[PDB]
Amino acid sequence: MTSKMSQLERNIETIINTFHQYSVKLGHPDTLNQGEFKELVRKDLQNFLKKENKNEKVIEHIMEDLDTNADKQLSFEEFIMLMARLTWASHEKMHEGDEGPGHHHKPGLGEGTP
Amino acid sequence: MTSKMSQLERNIETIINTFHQYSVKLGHPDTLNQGEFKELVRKDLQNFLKKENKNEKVIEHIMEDLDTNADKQLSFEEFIMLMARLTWASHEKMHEGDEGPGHHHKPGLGEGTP
Repeated sequence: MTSKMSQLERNIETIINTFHQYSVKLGHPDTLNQGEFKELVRKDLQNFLKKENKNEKVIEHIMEDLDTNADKQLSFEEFIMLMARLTWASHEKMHEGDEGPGHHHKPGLGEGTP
Repeated sequence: MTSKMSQLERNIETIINTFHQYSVKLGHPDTLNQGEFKELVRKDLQNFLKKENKNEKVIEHIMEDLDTNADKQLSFEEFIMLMARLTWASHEKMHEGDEGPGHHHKPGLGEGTP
Protein backbone atom coordinates (compact mmCIF):
# COMPACT_ATOMS: atom_id res chain seq x y z
CA MET A 1 0.00 0.00 0.00
CA THR A 2 1.84 3.05 -1.30
CA SER A 3 -1.20 5.26 -0.81
CA LYS A 4 -1.68 5.03 2.94
CA MET A 5 -3.95 8.04 2.53
CA SER A 6 -7.65 7.28 2.08
CA GLN A 7 -10.53 8.70 0.04
CA LEU A 8 -12.00 10.75 2.85
CA GLU A 9 -8.68 11.87 4.28
CA ARG A 10 -7.40 13.21 0.94
CA ASN A 11 -10.80 14.79 0.46
CA ILE A 12 -10.56 16.51 3.85
CA GLU A 13 -7.00 17.68 3.21
CA THR A 14 -8.06 19.12 -0.16
CA ILE A 15 -10.84 21.00 1.60
CA ILE A 16 -8.60 22.23 4.38
CA ASN A 17 -5.89 23.69 2.13
CA THR A 18 -8.33 25.23 -0.38
CA PHE A 19 -10.59 26.73 2.30
CA HIS A 20 -7.34 27.93 3.84
CA GLN A 21 -6.30 29.63 0.58
CA TYR A 22 -9.30 31.85 1.17
CA SER A 23 -8.37 31.98 4.86
CA VAL A 24 -4.70 32.69 4.11
CA LYS A 25 -5.56 36.00 2.52
CA LEU A 26 -5.03 37.58 5.96
CA GLY A 27 -1.63 35.88 6.39
CA HIS A 28 -1.47 33.04 8.89
CA PRO A 29 -4.84 31.87 7.61
CA ASP A 30 -6.49 31.31 10.92
CA THR A 31 -10.00 32.31 9.85
CA LEU A 32 -12.32 33.39 7.10
CA ASN A 33 -13.44 36.96 7.53
CA GLN A 34 -16.53 38.44 5.90
CA GLY A 35 -14.78 38.98 2.58
CA GLU A 36 -12.89 35.71 2.54
CA PHE A 37 -15.96 33.68 3.50
CA LYS A 38 -18.14 35.35 0.86
CA GLU A 39 -15.53 34.65 -1.80
CA LEU A 40 -15.12 31.07 -0.58
CA VAL A 41 -18.84 30.45 -0.98
CA ARG A 42 -18.91 32.53 -4.13
CA LYS A 43 -16.27 30.43 -5.89
CA ASP A 44 -16.43 26.84 -4.65
CA LEU A 45 -19.78 26.57 -2.87
CA GLN A 46 -21.28 28.70 -5.63
CA ASN A 47 -22.98 25.51 -6.84
CA PHE A 48 -23.98 23.75 -3.63
CA LEU A 49 -25.07 26.99 -2.06
CA LYS A 50 -26.01 28.53 -5.41
CA LYS A 51 -29.46 29.62 -4.14
CA GLU A 52 -27.68 31.26 -1.23
CA ASN A 53 -24.96 32.54 -3.57
CA LYS A 54 -27.55 34.76 -5.24
CA ASN A 55 -27.75 36.88 -2.09
CA GLU A 56 -24.95 38.41 -0.06
CA LYS A 57 -26.94 38.95 3.11
CA VAL A 58 -27.59 35.22 3.48
CA ILE A 59 -23.86 34.57 3.34
CA GLU A 60 -23.39 37.45 5.79
CA HIS A 61 -25.67 35.56 8.16
CA ILE A 62 -23.47 32.45 8.05
CA MET A 63 -20.52 34.75 8.20
CA GLU A 64 -21.26 36.15 11.63
CA ASP A 65 -23.96 33.92 13.13
CA LEU A 66 -21.44 31.02 12.85
CA ASP A 67 -18.85 33.41 14.25
CA THR A 68 -18.99 31.85 17.71
CA ASN A 69 -15.76 33.58 18.64
CA ALA A 70 -17.60 36.77 17.76
CA ASP A 71 -14.85 38.48 15.77
CA LYS A 72 -16.76 38.55 12.47
CA GLN A 73 -14.49 35.76 11.42
CA LEU A 74 -14.69 32.00 11.03
CA SER A 75 -12.26 29.67 12.67
CA PHE A 76 -11.73 26.11 11.44
CA GLU A 77 -14.44 24.91 13.84
CA GLU A 78 -16.83 27.69 12.81
CA PHE A 79 -16.52 27.26 9.06
CA ILE A 80 -16.50 23.48 9.52
CA MET A 81 -20.03 23.58 11.03
CA LEU A 82 -20.90 25.49 7.86
CA MET A 83 -19.96 22.29 6.04
CA ALA A 84 -22.40 20.48 8.34
CA ARG A 85 -25.19 22.86 7.39
CA LEU A 86 -24.29 22.08 3.83
CA THR A 87 -24.17 18.41 4.79
CA TRP A 88 -27.83 18.62 5.73
CA ALA A 89 -28.51 20.06 2.28
CA SER A 90 -26.49 17.29 0.65
CA HIS A 91 -28.40 14.90 2.91
CA GLU A 92 -31.47 16.00 1.01
CA LYS A 93 -29.62 15.42 -2.26
CA MET A 94 -28.46 12.07 -0.89
CA HIS A 95 -31.99 10.84 -1.52
CA GLU A 96 -31.22 10.41 -5.20
CA GLY A 97 -34.51 10.15 -7.02
CA ASP A 98 -32.87 8.03 -9.65
CA GLU A 99 -33.61 4.83 -7.71
CA GLY A 100 -37.33 5.55 -7.79
CA PRO A 101 -38.57 9.14 -8.10
CA GLY A 102 -41.41 10.69 -6.18
CA HIS A 103 -40.05 14.17 -6.67
CA HIS A 104 -36.84 15.07 -8.47
CA HIS A 105 -34.24 17.39 -6.99
CA LYS A 106 -31.44 18.93 -9.03
CA PRO A 107 -28.06 17.12 -9.29
CA GLY A 108 -25.28 17.39 -6.73
CA LEU A 109 -27.35 19.94 -4.93
CA GLY A 110 -28.74 22.30 -7.54
CA GLU A 111 -26.57 21.29 -10.43
CA GLY A 112 -27.37 20.70 -14.06
CA THR A 113 -25.39 17.78 -15.39
CA PRO A 114 -25.81 15.99 -18.75
CA MET B 1 -18.70 25.10 -18.12
CA THR B 2 -20.04 21.55 -18.00
CA SER B 3 -18.63 21.00 -14.53
CA LYS B 4 -20.52 23.61 -12.54
CA MET B 5 -19.33 21.70 -9.49
CA SER B 6 -16.10 22.94 -7.90
CA GLN B 7 -13.05 21.37 -6.27
CA LEU B 8 -14.20 21.95 -2.71
CA GLU B 9 -17.84 21.16 -3.36
CA ARG B 10 -17.09 17.77 -4.95
CA ASN B 11 -14.65 17.17 -2.11
CA ILE B 12 -17.35 17.92 0.46
CA GLU B 13 -19.90 15.74 -1.31
CA THR B 14 -17.40 12.87 -1.42
CA ILE B 15 -16.89 13.27 2.31
CA ILE B 16 -20.58 13.50 3.07
CA ASN B 17 -21.59 10.32 1.20
CA THR B 18 -18.61 8.26 2.42
CA PHE B 19 -18.95 9.38 6.05
CA HIS B 20 -22.63 8.60 5.56
CA GLN B 21 -21.82 5.06 4.37
CA TYR B 22 -20.51 4.54 7.88
CA SER B 23 -23.51 6.48 9.19
CA VAL B 24 -25.97 4.55 7.02
CA LYS B 25 -25.18 1.33 8.81
CA LEU B 26 -28.10 2.14 11.15
CA GLY B 27 -30.48 2.79 8.24
CA HIS B 28 -31.41 6.42 7.59
CA PRO B 29 -27.81 7.35 8.30
CA ASP B 30 -28.47 10.24 10.60
CA THR B 31 -25.45 9.74 12.85
CA LEU B 32 -22.30 7.84 13.59
CA ASN B 33 -22.62 5.74 16.70
CA GLN B 34 -19.68 4.43 18.71
CA GLY B 35 -19.09 1.53 16.35
CA GLU B 36 -19.65 3.44 13.14
CA PHE B 37 -17.44 6.33 14.23
CA LYS B 38 -14.60 4.03 15.31
CA GLU B 39 -14.74 2.23 11.98
CA LEU B 40 -14.89 5.54 10.10
CA VAL B 41 -11.71 6.71 11.81
CA ARG B 42 -10.25 3.24 11.59
CA LYS B 43 -10.60 3.03 7.81
CA ASP B 44 -10.34 6.51 6.30
CA LEU B 45 -8.87 8.68 9.06
CA GLN B 46 -6.58 5.77 9.94
CA ASN B 47 -3.77 7.83 8.42
CA PHE B 48 -4.55 11.38 9.51
CA LEU B 49 -5.53 10.22 12.96
CA LYS B 50 -3.14 7.25 12.85
CA LYS B 51 -1.63 8.11 16.26
CA GLU B 52 -5.17 8.23 17.61
CA ASN B 53 -6.07 5.13 15.59
CA LYS B 54 -3.68 3.12 17.73
CA ASN B 55 -6.00 3.54 20.71
CA GLU B 56 -9.73 2.93 20.93
CA LYS B 57 -10.33 5.01 24.04
CA VAL B 58 -9.13 8.17 22.32
CA ILE B 59 -11.66 7.61 19.56
CA GLU B 60 -14.25 6.86 22.25
CA HIS B 61 -13.53 10.31 23.65
CA ILE B 62 -14.32 11.99 20.31
CA MET B 63 -17.20 9.61 20.00
CA GLU B 64 -19.10 10.88 23.00
CA ASP B 65 -17.45 14.16 24.01
CA LEU B 66 -18.42 15.49 20.54
CA ASP B 67 -21.83 13.92 21.11
CA THR B 68 -23.45 17.25 21.93
CA ASN B 69 -26.88 15.70 21.47
CA ALA B 70 -25.77 13.26 24.15
CA ASP B 71 -27.03 10.06 22.54
CA LYS B 72 -23.59 8.46 22.14
CA GLN B 73 -23.93 9.30 18.50
CA LEU B 74 -22.59 11.91 16.11
CA SER B 75 -24.83 14.02 13.98
CA PHE B 76 -23.57 15.77 10.85
CA GLU B 77 -22.72 18.85 12.94
CA GLU B 78 -21.00 16.77 15.62
CA PHE B 79 -18.81 14.69 13.33
CA ILE B 80 -18.16 17.78 11.20
CA MET B 81 -16.48 19.54 14.16
CA LEU B 82 -14.36 16.38 14.33
CA MET B 83 -13.14 17.40 10.88
CA ALA B 84 -12.27 20.79 12.38
CA ARG B 85 -10.21 19.16 15.10
CA LEU B 86 -8.49 17.31 12.32
CA THR B 87 -8.25 20.60 10.44
CA TRP B 88 -6.14 21.96 13.28
CA ALA B 89 -3.87 18.95 12.90
CA SER B 90 -3.68 19.47 9.14
CA HIS B 91 -3.04 23.13 9.95
CA GLU B 92 0.14 21.94 11.58
CA LYS B 93 0.92 19.87 8.48
CA MET B 94 0.05 22.91 6.37
CA HIS B 95 3.39 24.34 7.46
CA GLU B 96 5.19 22.18 4.93
CA GLY B 97 8.83 22.11 5.89
CA ASP B 98 9.77 21.64 2.28
CA GLU B 99 9.93 25.41 1.71
CA GLY B 100 12.57 25.78 4.40
CA PRO B 101 12.77 23.24 7.22
CA GLY B 102 13.32 24.01 10.86
CA HIS B 103 11.74 20.77 11.95
CA HIS B 104 10.22 18.15 9.65
CA HIS B 105 6.78 16.67 10.22
CA LYS B 106 5.56 13.55 8.46
CA PRO B 107 3.65 13.86 5.14
CA GLY B 108 -0.07 14.53 4.84
CA LEU B 109 -0.27 14.28 8.58
CA GLY B 110 1.77 11.27 9.62
CA GLU B 111 2.19 9.67 6.24
CA GLY B 112 5.16 8.08 4.59
CA THR B 113 5.24 8.93 0.91
CA PRO B 114 8.09 8.30 -1.58
